[PDB]
Amino acid sequence: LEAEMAVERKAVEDQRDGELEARAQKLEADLAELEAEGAKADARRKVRDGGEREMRQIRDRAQRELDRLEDIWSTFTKLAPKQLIVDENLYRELVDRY
Repeated sequence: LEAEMAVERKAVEDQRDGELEARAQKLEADLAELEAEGAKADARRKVRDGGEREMRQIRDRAQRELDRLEDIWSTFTKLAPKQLIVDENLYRELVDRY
């Protein structure tokens, strides 16, 4: 069980890393395209802030997925009778996956 869901964790963290790398590459390409234009300092700061906030939001969503899966891991390992799952989404994920 540890082996199978360790490879499962490898797969989820790998798709998370792939999403992060793809988004980072897209943002880097956009930033380089902007730098090619050599816009004003005000425009440079505006676009840099926009891209930084977009990357922060992407990382926040990735961390949301990661902590969702970490809660899944804790609930499955720390699984015993007489336990409650208030959020039906969590239980649906558990049953559909495991």
